[PDB]
This record gives sequence, C-alpha cells and structure tokens, in this order.
Amino acid sequence: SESFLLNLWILLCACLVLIMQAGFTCFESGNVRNKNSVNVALKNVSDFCVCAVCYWAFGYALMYGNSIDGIVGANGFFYSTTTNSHETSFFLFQLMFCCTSATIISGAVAERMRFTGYILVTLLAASLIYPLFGHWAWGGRILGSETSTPGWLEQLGFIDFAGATVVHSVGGWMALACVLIIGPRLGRFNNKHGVNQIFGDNLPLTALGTFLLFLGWFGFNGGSYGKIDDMLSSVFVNTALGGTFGGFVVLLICIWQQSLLSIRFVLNGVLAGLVAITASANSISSIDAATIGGISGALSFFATILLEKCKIDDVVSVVPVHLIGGIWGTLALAIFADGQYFIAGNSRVDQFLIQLLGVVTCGIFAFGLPYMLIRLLNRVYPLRVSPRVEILGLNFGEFG
Amino acid sequence: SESFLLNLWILLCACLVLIMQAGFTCFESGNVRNKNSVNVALKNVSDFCVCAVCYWAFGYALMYGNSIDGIVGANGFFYSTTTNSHETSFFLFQLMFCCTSATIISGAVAERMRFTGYILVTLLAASLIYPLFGHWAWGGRILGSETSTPGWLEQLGFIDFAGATVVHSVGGWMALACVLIIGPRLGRFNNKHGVNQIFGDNLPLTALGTFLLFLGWFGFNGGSYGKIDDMLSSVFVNTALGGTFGGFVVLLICIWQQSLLSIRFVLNGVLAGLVAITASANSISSIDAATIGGISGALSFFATILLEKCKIDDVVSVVPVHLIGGIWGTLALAIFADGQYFIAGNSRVDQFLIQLLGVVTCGIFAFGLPYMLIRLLNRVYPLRVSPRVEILGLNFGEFG
Amino acid sequence: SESFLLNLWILLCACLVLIMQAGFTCFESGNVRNKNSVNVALKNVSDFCVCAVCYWAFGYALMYGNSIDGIVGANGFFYSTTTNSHETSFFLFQLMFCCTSATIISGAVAERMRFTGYILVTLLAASLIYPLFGHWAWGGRILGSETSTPGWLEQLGFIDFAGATVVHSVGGWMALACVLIIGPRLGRFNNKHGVNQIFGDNLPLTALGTFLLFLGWFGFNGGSYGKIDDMLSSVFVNTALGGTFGGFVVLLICIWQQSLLSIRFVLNGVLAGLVAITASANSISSIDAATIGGISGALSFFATILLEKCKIDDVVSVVPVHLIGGIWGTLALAIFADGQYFIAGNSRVDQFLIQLLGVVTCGIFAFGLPYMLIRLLNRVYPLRVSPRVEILGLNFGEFG
Ligand SMILES: [Cl-]
Ligand SMILES: [Cl-]
Ligand SMILES: [Cl-]
Repeated sequence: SESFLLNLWILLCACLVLIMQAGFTCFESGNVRNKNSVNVALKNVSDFCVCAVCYWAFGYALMYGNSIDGIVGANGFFYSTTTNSHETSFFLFQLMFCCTSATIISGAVAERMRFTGYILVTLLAASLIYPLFGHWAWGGRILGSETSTPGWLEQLGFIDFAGATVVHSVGGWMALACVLIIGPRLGRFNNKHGVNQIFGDNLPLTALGTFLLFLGWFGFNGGSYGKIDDMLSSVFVNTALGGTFGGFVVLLICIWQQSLLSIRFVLNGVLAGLVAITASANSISSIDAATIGGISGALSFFATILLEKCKIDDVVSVVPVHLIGGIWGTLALAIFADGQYFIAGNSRVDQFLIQLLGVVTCGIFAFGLPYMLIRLLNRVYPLRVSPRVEILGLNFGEFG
Repeated sequence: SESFLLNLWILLCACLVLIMQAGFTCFESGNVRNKNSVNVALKNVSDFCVCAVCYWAFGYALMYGNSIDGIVGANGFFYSTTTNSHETSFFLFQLMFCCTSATIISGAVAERMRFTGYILVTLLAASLIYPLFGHWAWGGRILGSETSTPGWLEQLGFIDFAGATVVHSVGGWMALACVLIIGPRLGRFNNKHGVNQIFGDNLPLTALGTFLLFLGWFGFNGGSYGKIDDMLSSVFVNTALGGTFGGFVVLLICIWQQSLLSIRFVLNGVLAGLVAITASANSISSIDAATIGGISGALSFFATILLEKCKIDDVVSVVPVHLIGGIWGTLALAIFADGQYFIAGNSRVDQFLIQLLGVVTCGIFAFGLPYMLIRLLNRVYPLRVSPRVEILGLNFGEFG
Repeated sequence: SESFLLNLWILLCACLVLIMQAGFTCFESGNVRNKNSVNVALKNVSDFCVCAVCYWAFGYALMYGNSIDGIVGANGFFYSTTTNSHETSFFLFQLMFCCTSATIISGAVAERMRFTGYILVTLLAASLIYPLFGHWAWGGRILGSETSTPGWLEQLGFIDFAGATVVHSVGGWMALACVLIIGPRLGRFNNKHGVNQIFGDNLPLTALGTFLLFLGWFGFNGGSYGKIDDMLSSVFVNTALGGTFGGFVVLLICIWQQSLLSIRFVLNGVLAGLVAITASANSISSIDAATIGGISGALSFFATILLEKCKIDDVVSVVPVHLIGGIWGTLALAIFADGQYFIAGNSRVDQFLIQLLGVVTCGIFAFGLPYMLIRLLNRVYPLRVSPRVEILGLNFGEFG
C-alpha cells in the first residue's frame, strides 16, 4: 500500500518534534537559578500533558474540523477513527505542534510565576488561542483529505510552511502578555536605566537543549511537507543553514562587541534562525535560508537588548527568538520565496500584504485577547508568587 | 526488495529504544543525591554492556531459539547469519528490550547497593529470568520466521503487545526482590510510621529523562508491531494518550491533595501510563488508551504511598511504575481490547484468566526465584554498602 | 519514485548524526569542573555553526568537487541545486560529518584554551585539513553520482566505511597537536612522575552523553552505507557489538585492577569500540565486531595511562578514543574484513599496506601541518588562557 511510506515519515517526524520538549526543558532549566530548578521541570511535563489532553479532546476539532461560520471547526472531538489513512499520523504530529506552541510560552515567566498560573495559561493557549488561529491559517491543510475547506487567512493566500506564525508567534505573543502582567524578577532592573544580569546555574544544559531543539526542528519542518518528492531534502538543508547562520551571525556580532555571557546570545541566535526559516523552508534557496536565518540571529540579539531597555524581563528570550524570529520569517517569505509558491494572481507586494495581515491578526488575537483575559484572571487570582517565594525559590517556597 | 521498508523501520525503532537508556540514566541520576551521582551513571552504562553481551552470546538463543522441552530455546548463540531477511533487525531490537528490562531493575536500589551487586543482578536478569520468561510468552513471535513454535503461555493465548509483563513486570519484580533484600536507605523511615523524604539533587534531569523515555516508547511499541499496515499510526496515538493521561490524572490528584514535590509523582504518572498501554497499544481505541493510561497514573500514585507505608524504599518508584503499571496493563487488555485480537475460542473471561495466569507466572518466576537466589548471594557476598559508604556517598566512598 | 526511500534514510541518519553533537557537549561538560562549565557549551555550539558555514560555503566543494590536480575538489561552492536526486541529502549528511570531526578536537584542550583558539582551530579543521584528507580518501564516493573520480588514496584501495580515519583520526591528530602546544592543566602533573586526577563535576552528564553518542553512531554508520540492501541491518548489529564489547572489556579490566573513577574508563571504552568498527562495520562478522570493539576498549584504557606517563593532558581522552581507536579500526579492517570488499588484485597483506599508508598520510597531514601552523599562531596569539583565568575558571575569568 502506497500510503505506508508517508505515514512512517510523519510518525518519525512527530517523534522528532517530541524531542523538542526535552530541548525546551533543558534550555529553560539551565537559564534559571538552582533554587527554581525543579519548578521548570514540573511545569514542562505538566504543560505537555494538559495540552495533549485538550488537543485530543477538542483542540484538533476546533482547528481542523469542518468550519462552522469559518471561525472554528466542529468535528473530530476525542479523535479516534477515520476513513483517511493519513489522518491519524497527522493528528499525532499536529498534537505535538500544539504542545510546542504552549511550551514556548512558559520560558519567559520563569522564576516568579505560580505553578497553577502556567497551567491556566496553558489551558487558554491549547483550548482557544492556538486552535482558532490554527483554523484560520491551516484549517484546509489536512493531510490526505479530499473534502477540506481553507481557513479565511489561508484562503486569502497566507503562507506559513511549518508555523513561524501559527506555532512560534502565537507562543511568543502569549509569552509577552504573561511577562508584562507578572512583571520583572526582583533584582533584574533598578530605578532608572539599571539592568542586572541574572544568570542560570546550569548553562551546559542550555546547549544540550539547543542541540535537541535543532534536531527536533528537522522533524518539525520535515513533517509539515505534506508528501514526499525529490525536493524534501532541500527543506532539511535550509533548516540546517537557518540555524547555523543564526548562530554564526550572533557569533560575529559577539566577538566584535565582546559580549559577556555570549553563550546565551549565540544559542538564541541558532533558535531564532530556525524559527525564521520555519515559514519558508520549502520555497527558498540555500543562500536565502542562510540570509533569512542570519538576519533572524541579528534581530534576536538586538531584540534582547531592546527588551531590557523597556524593562521587560523575558528570562530565556522567548520574544526575541520565537516572536521576532517568527514575524521576520513570515514577512521574509514574501521577499525571498520563489513566486511559484504564491497564489497565481499574487505578486510579491500582494504576498507581502497578506503575510502582514497574518502577522497583525496573530498579534491582535494571540496578544490582545490573552492580555485582556490574563489581566482579568490576575486581578482575582494573582499569578506572581509572593516575594518570599521568589527570594527563597519556587523549589522550597512552592514545592516544599 | 519488499523487506527493506520493514527492516529500516525496525532499525529506527531500535534506535529509539536505545534513547530510553539515556532516559533511565537521567531519571535515576536526578532522583539521587549528589554524593551518589556518579554511581548511577557507571551502573547504567556497565549494565547495558553486560546485558548486550549476554543477549548476543546466548540470551537470544534461550529466548527465541527452537524450543527444547518448551522451557528454553537452544539455537542462535553468538548471533551472526540468517536466511531470514528480517531476523538481524529483529535481533537488535530484541537485544534493546533485554537491556531495557535489566536497566529498570537498578533504579529501585539506588544510594545503597554495591556496584558489583548491580552487575550480578544484571547477569541473573539477562542470563536466566528475562530470556526464559521471554521464551514462554513470545518464543514463537520471530519476525519473518516460517518455522516458529509458540511458547507455552503464548500457546494458551497470553497477549502482551510490547512487554507490560515481559519487560516491565519482570524488571519490576526483580527490583522488588532487590529492595526487600538490601533494605531501606538510612534516614528514610523511623521507628513506627515515620517517613522522611529524601529528594534528588538534579530533578530537572528527571524531566529530561521522562521526555526521553516517552520518545523511546514510540520505538518500543512501534518496533513490536511486526509489520506495516494502515493501523500502525494508532499504536502511536495510543502511546501518546497513555502517557499523557497517566501524567494528567496524577496532576488532578496532586493539585487536589496539594502534594509536596509533585514533580516526582506526575513524572511517574506519565511513565506508568506508558507501561500500562504497552500490553495493548495495537488492540484498543484512543478512548480506552486514555482510560488505561489514566488509571495507571492513579495506581502509580497510590502504590507509591503504599510502599512507604510498608517501609519499602524504592528510590525512583520502579515498582509503582513498571510492576503495578505492567500488571494493570496486562489485565486491562482483557477488559478493553477488541476481542478480534484474542483466540477465536476465547471470551473476555477466558482472556482475563490467561492474562492473570501470565501475571502470576511472571511473579513466581521473576520475583520468587531472584528473591531466593539474591538472598543466598547476599549471605555470602553482602550487597548493601557499608554505613560509612552510604553516608559519605558511593562517589567518594566507593569510587574514590 | 525509487529514490525516495534512500533520501529519507539519509535524512534520518543525518538527524542521528546531529544528536552526537548533543552527546559531545554532555560528555565534555561533565568531565570538566563547574568553574569551566559554560565555556564548553559556548564552544560546542559556536564550533558547530562555524564548521557548517565553512562546509556549506566551500568545504564540500574541496572535498567532493571534481578534482583539480587530485589535491582538492573545485566545484559545489555554496551548495544549492543539483541534477543528482541524492546529492542534497548526501551534502547534509556530509556536513554533519565535518562538524563531528571538528567537535572531536575540542574536548582534549578543555579548561585552559581560550575561546577564540577553539574558533581558529575549528576554522583550520573545517577549511583545510578535513576536506582535503576527505577528498583523498572519499573524493569519488558521491551518493548517486555517475561522473565521479576517486581520490588518490581511495584509488590505491584505502577503505574506510564511515571514517575511523577520515573523521575520528583527523580529529584526534589535531587534538594531539593542540594539547601538546597549550600544555597540561595547572595541577595535573608534578615534578617527576606525579599525576593528580582532576575529576569533572557532572559525570552523570557524561553517561547521558555516551548514550547519545552511541545512538548517533547508528546514524553515522547507517548513513554511510550508500544504498539499501538486506545486509544493512548487519552494520547496526556490528555497531552495537563494537560499543558494548569496548565497554565490557574495560569493565573486566577495571574490576580486576580496581580502578578509581572507573566510570571514566568504561564510558571511553564504549566510544573506542564504536570508533574502531567505524572503518569496517559493513565488511565484518558479528564475532569480529565484538573482537575489534573489545580490543579497542582495551587499547583506550592503556593509551589513557600512557598519555599520563608522557605528561600529555587530554581531558576527555580524545586521543585514546578517537585516534588510537581510529588507527586500530583502520588497520583491523585488513585483518578481519571479508576479502571480497577489497580490490580484486589485493591480498590481506596488500590491504594492510594501503590501510597503513592511509594511517601514516593522515598523521603527517592532520598532525604535522596543524602542529606547525598552531605552533606559529600560538607564538603571536597565545592560545592558553592566563593562569588567573585557568584558576578562577573560564566562566568568570573569560565570560564574566
Ligand atoms: Cl520558574
Ligand atoms: Cl546509587
Ligand atoms: Cl574549557
């Protein structure tokens, strides 16, 4: 039966996506202080299970089900059986994407968000924000379907190969809302323009985590390809170049400017390069992959510094990596991608405009609505830990 | 040639099984104190090599060779060549299973078992217990054989898709024998009903380890499927749901009862869910996978507390995860599995009875015989470290 | 299209090779002191990105391009498009090999080499040494080419299945040059024959790293196979036996001689066994894989002790593992490999002689030339950190 190879491919790609969970756990846990080390681990596994349960129970239905009004899908609840012989593999892969998007959120708020806060934000992400935006961008993109209808953004021509916007930007916007609402760590910023660095206690784990993320990204992009043809290997090369030029560019910056704890920035550079090529890995050349990735690295470095100037404390640099990288990648698609991947009646300017409309829509929905709901939640159920718990650390203070 | 795809699948699944070794190393090492950190690592790599050598030299022969009397197989020693074009891939995968079962044993006895004790218990597991029980349950299940004869349990109808009993229960029973014989850590229990917690010093590594185990489990189940058809992806979905509902259920328990160091229990919940679906991933629905996994999570939580009440010190909760999860999964198969996977002349009651006979046989052989031999060994070659070595830690005390 | 399965195989094997990067990071970082922990991580990610950029930009061209004079290839710069439907997958896999070879170098010089020194040595490796030796040994071995010409060593009959010489020996020779030039750590050796051990502070990570390397090695060997046939699974079995007998033999030595911190040696044994079978995994029996791997383990143990006697400080034992294992594997091919894999007009003696010529050529070029250039560089740009930085540690002293 023909359908075997593609199913096996998707299943293996889904496995690689799951290693990104290990990667996030390591990346975050090494960027935090020992007194907070256990919290990050509990949240990463807990967040995963919650997200999976939600996506299985109804998130897949909302995102990929037949569209009632075009807002939201309305079938595929408690996913089990299908007549589409690619759908089960696809469901598993898409479940891993949902888990990715939500996991992304949690690294920004480290060292001062209460545990039940991670859970409630994860619920919001998995239940509403991710599947709804998902439907609008990718609602019609069901592997092996005969019967599918495009989401409204998708129909206007919005392109996102593997989720620079759908996964990465959605996570990043929600992370930005979270850090603005809970506020900066004690001791991070002082009085006028004072910025103290707070360094993780297990930074080798952050390099392990960077390599695990990089590995998982091959599955992330490779499993989104929708088929097999002789151009699949070009998605892999472009993934490798995106990440490596992201890091290499930051390395050049960093040698030049003699950055202290340069390890944080080069590692984030790699991740930003990977995020940026996620929109377009299938539609660009190797030179353009290097270019897009490299620029994303540079953007991540400058965005990190900008956030500090704004007194926003994003512990692992979710916003510089995922949000700025994801916006950059989504727009860059219009600039660099071979025009044959666009709508026939779209020029590069037309593609730029719809990529931008997607970016803006994502910001309004994934920053705007969470910002309002999380601010509401926080008035009646404070999300920041007590000063005592922050000082002593979530390990002893929160988890005894 | 047709046989290529299945061979490549098995080889990749075997690779995933090997990442479970990394996962066990991290899971255990994070649950132990720094003064013992090196011991756990030395034992994990050492145990692997010993087990592999044994399985290659003769364990495969005993487990899968043509059956002399039905007790034990008697060909395939020093495995090299075959006329079965699937046998070499299969041998490698089965070798990784043997290594899995033995590795499982070692986390229960942490912080007070002498190194050479791990080695001798590993020898017992790999040489006798695992391959013999293996033969009885799976002796006929040689990928691509024309000529095979079923083991006696297998012949009566005993079902175990990927080893809830064969791998997980066997390891767990041997772990239980080991902890009973070496006894509890100093400072764990006091006088009447006193229970002191002893917490690991690198618990982020235990989350890394949980994700690596979860990833490896896809290979563990996927490589046991015996073929490819369009239902393979359902084994993957059921694996994902088993693990995630295991963790999710414990999370619900834990929020409710406000558990201290909840991270230990949610992580074990995930592993218990995975163990439970290992018996039946190919024969149940997605809803039943969630159900079986979820119940396994709950059982693991309550079993953990029960063992403490019995003053049994199982450091990483091998028995709650692997043994209680494995027994539960093996019995649950009769309750939930589609009856088409049973013998034609078996009802659910008949299947329940043979699943139970398998459970009991496993306990008698894998707990009973090791308990007796290890107790004998311990009289003449004490397996517990000296109090000085336990207090100072196996790193300095044992490994200088 | 037929070419799909092999491409997917190569891409997945390349993914496994990338996990070796994670493995090296863990292996080295656990063998170093906490005060140096961050440096090792920064160097591992930085080294990767640099190597990738070089290999993409021109290293692939030098190594695999059409041969101008036979010294060096001269096309394939900024690799992008091809008419060979296997070439892109191959390029990615070969890029990961180049990164492997260079990464290997860096663990020997830990705790006292300046960061910019790692970068400059990496540039030398990736720009000149690896691709040029690569061309001579493997220049004609382009997956799916019709038009290829063999490198001069290759033409004489030099065999190296996956790079015991090309990857491992090249890295090891360059590592040896580096440690001789920067010299031993402060406090390592004293006066006459005094040897103080300096132990890593996170040795559990070195076991994680050993398992990740072992896993990646399946991809390393499997992706070098050049095709699919029914003997591919035998390369996997031989990989498993090589590594496990390497460790098992050292375990036997170590129990016997009661080695302190035995974990370091057994782990290195496993890696040495894997390195040794890298030359011949496709051409030997399972018994010979065990034999070659086992001997490599023993050699690694004795080489470790020898280097200490010579007052050479190789922190993670790169030279005992990669160089001594790689030389041993390359020569062992002549001894054990089925003669059908040789040139028709070559006996075992003829094969021995060309394997030896390859070994010697590699030493002259990959030790001799780097030794001279790095010694020159060091006169004008000292590669060793200041005593203050070594004592305080590269984390604070170098990275603030
Ligand atoms: Cl935190
Ligand atoms: Cl221990
Ligand atoms: Cl260093």
